[PDB]
Amino acid sequence: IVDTCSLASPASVCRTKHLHLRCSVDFTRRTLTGTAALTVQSQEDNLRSLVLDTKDLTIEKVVINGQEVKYALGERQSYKGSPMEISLPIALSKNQEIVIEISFETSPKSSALQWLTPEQTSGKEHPYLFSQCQAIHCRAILPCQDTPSVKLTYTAEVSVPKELVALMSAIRDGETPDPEDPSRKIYKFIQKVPIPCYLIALVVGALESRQIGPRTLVWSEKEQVEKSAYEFSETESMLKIAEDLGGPYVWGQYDLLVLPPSFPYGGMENPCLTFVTPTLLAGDKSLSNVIAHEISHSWTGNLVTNKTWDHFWLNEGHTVYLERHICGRLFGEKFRHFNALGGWGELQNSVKTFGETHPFTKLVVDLTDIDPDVAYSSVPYEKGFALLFYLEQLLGGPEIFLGFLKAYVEKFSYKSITTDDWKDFLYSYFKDKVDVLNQVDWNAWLYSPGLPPIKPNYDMTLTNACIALSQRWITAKEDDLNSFNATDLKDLSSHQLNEFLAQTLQRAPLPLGHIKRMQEVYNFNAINNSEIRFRWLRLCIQSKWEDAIPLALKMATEQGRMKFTRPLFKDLAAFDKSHDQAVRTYQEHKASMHPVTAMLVGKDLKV
Ligand SMILES: N[C@@H](CCC(=O)Nc1ccc(OCc2ccccc2)cc1)C(=O)O
Ligand SMILES: [Yb+3]
Ligand SMILES: [Yb+3]
Ligand SMILES: [Yb+3]
Ligand SMILES: [Zn+2]
Repeated sequence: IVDTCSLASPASVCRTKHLHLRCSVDFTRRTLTGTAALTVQSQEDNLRSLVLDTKDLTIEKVVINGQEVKYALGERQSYKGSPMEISLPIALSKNQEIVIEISFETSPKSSALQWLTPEQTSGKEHPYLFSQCQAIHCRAILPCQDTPSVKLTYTAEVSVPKELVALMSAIRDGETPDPEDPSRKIYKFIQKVPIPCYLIALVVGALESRQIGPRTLVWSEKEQVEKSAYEFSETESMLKIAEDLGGPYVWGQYDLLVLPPSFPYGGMENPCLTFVTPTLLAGDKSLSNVIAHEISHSWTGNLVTNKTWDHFWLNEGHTVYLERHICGRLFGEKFRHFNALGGWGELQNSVKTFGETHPFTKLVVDLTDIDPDVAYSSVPYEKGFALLFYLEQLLGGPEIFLGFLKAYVEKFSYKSITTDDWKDFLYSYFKDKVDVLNQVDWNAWLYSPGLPPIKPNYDMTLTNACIALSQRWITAKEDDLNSFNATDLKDLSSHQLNEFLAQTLQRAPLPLGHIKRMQEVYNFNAINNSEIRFRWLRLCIQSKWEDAIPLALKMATEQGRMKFTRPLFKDLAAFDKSHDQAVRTYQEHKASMHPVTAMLVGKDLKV
């Protein structure tokens, strides 16, 4: 299969084996400037020119073997960017490799980067920069074959103001004063494991660290360090469980970076340095499943990688599966089943939101002429997980299926694969059960829109009390309201509180008086746990409670995790009382927002 999201030469023509990156970070001008030395290997005889991906890059020169060579930038093709064709001085034959060094400058409007002014940080004294390349934004930092079908090693030296710290998705390789003059410091990095280019990450800011494990430091601004070190304490014990499930952890260090509130996702599995949203800082470790998730990518995703974005579910379905086994080992099989069932509920929501015949509710998708950031949703996570959970139960239980998963990881490590590679390895591993495998509706699961053709079995132990309470609220009449009491919540974990709200939200609106009484007896306004507050405020807004309007606007703008921010703005726009303020608030904020988030909310709000 070809990668329809890249304009570069396909891996069937040439392959980038290594990147050498030397660049400087300029906050005054909001540019990354430097050279990108690509070691490229030909896959055919008589290769004379190749094409790379770029987006809003300024190219100063292309050097090969000490000399400057010819290159042409084609017309930009919307979200894909502009193809950069490079002429080779000598015609390459199979397995022969050249090193092409490209002098480049990034635009301040790079979709891969957010540049924060000092007022936008916790410290107020220093600026901050962070990248987010997945799915196809690496090209907006430097020219490359921007496709997961290619894996390269890389080494980096980056020059930053000496008061600031730089970190990458690599092993830290020391720091020295920048010899070439300024009171700038230069930081070195090495990534010895080949990775898809979407896993290249950079952060520069006033960073402090704290060690919480033998191979884990936590990084953030000073004011979040102590809280982060506490929140993510369990990290090493999750890594050990993950190593037991997936095989050896090959990356060396597992550091964590806690970004500014505008970081668009819950986390990003950048090798050697996972990124996480500060919205995880609940103060009780209750949102640590996100860490377990990013840890599991150290095998499914980063070692075995989707060959194109059409097969994204391979990355996410398997990682959610491992994530939930980690948490199940830590807190019990009953908790694993509770999280599993909650995930099915999230799938129901996604399918209803898109519509059951919508192409984005298929497991394997076709992103031809679709911006990946627009297609993104929980469908590949939860439909992918549901398929693996169904197969787990079909093939004889978690022990058996986990054996498959480890052999799967071993088999395809360091490779990029398609859904078909996965499936006929499944059939090969389970040759003794092919008759069982032939029972599953593969066409429906892989290719049909909507909910899966069959629902797995879920233990109900921890879910039952959530169902009882949500139903009482959903069906309550006037004479029931006075019976509700804070004692209803007595034996419910925060996880169950969240699930209670999720179930209730599925049936919103509730009558306004009900939602008022709910705050009266449960005081959800006071809970800072982001998942819970998110769903509570959605329920308040969809139920037409005007008092919740400032609370919702505040959460939507004070952080920028798209999971929270997009639906809050969307609920507020749909509420006639808050619509105008919602649009005005977005217009006033969008200049200071992450570029992808700004774009998506603007589409959402239709402005
Ligand atoms: N990878 C991170 C979250 C960030 C992430 O996955 N972003 C991302 C962004 C755009 C993407 O586009 C590809 C795609 C492929 C299939 C369906 C929908 C979207 C895919 C992934 C995590 O799972 O913790
Ligand atoms: Yb210039
Ligand atoms: Yb310049
Ligand atoms: Yb009644
Ligand atoms: Zn993931």
